[PDB]
Amino acid sequence: RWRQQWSGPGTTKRFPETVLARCVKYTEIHPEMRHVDCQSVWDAFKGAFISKHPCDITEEDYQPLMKLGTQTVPCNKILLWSRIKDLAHQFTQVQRDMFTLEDTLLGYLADDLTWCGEFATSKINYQSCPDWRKDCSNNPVSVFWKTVSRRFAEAACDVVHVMLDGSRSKIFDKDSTFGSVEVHNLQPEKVQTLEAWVIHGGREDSRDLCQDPTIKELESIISKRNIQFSCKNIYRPDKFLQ
Repeated sequence: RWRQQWSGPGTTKRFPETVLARCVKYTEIHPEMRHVDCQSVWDAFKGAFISKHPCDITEEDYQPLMKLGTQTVPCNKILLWSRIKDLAHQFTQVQRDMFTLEDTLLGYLADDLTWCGEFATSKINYQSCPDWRKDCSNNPVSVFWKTVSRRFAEAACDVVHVMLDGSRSKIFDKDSTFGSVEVHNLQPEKVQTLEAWVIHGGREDSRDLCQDPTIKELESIISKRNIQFSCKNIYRPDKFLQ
């Protein structure tokens, strides 16, 4: 017909199968979400982006999926992260009472996947999906992750932790979901402290990264939002205390 070709990779192959299997396994190992009808949430997920131009997806498109995947997690044991998902998921795996976004149903469903649809048809596009900088920044994956990260940050309370990679050029990057969505959606009425865990890395060059200019910038941001800021250098990543 008039198919749109994009500069980014297509939908992950076996995407419906993978999403349904992930939902099954999650409801298995997370009994607090056993009330979930997985076929219905997959229907909501696919209805979010099917038969819609991939560059005009909005948060409301994902609203039905957000309701079937509502998950009130203990708000005082939320672990945010940025650019160190390996170590963050290791921590939540060895200290199984704390949650990352990927430990919730929707994050576990969509983690490491790619998906988009077509405007003229109702089939999932497996050939290409929009590139964020070359095609369009608001696509099914972008809108989904922004929406879910906003709702996950808004649900946090008491002391909220964030894991950060100290080996990055920008330990705190404004152009990340944590910097562009999560820090701005922590509720001052529920959160009193954001605690950064700056994980150390780089064979040599291990000083006090809590004095890094990006950490001071994050501190001023969270302070202007009337939330206390906490920062702790982590020199070697011993989850073997845990």
